[PDB]
Amino acid sequence: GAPATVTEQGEDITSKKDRGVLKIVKRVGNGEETPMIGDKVYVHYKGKLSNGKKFDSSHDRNEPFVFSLGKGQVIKAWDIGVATMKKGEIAHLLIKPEYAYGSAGSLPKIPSNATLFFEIELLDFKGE
Ligand SMILES: COc1cc2cc(OC)c1OCCCCCCOC(=O)[C@@H]1CCCCN1C(=O)[C@H]2C1CCCCC1
Repeated sequence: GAPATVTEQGEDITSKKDRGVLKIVKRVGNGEETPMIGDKVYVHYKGKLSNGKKFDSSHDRNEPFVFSLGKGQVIKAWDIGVATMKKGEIAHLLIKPEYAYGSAGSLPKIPSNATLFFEIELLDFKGE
């Protein structure tokens, strides 16, 4: 599956280099500029738990997911991950619990010490 491929070939984009966030670019973006902290960011995504028991896509809500990058409004893996993306890029991220919902989880939606997988498309990003 795609998460296997990420565990196998994916780049470790953490600072501590602890493999808590692994990344593959699946479709290359355009431009050279990757969003700065504070930028308003527009994405589509598809997410799932490694346990295979919960899925979630922005498309289900029928609109872009929108957030301010680096302002803690998403899990840390997204702040780190999306900051590496270009306009038009699609990436896969595999995420250990320390960069997602930790040992507490977010019950019952995200269980304790869960690993997450996302496919993310970066649509646009604007200066605040
Ligand atoms: C759309 O609903 C949710 C989707 C996720 C997590 C949630 O809260 C814990 C959700 O509930 C309320 C929305 C909160 C959005 C902020 C918290 O979620 C997040 O930071 C990450 C990254 C942005 C997309 C949503 N997200 C999620 O973790 C989803 C998960 C949904 C359950 C499967 C794994 C993904």
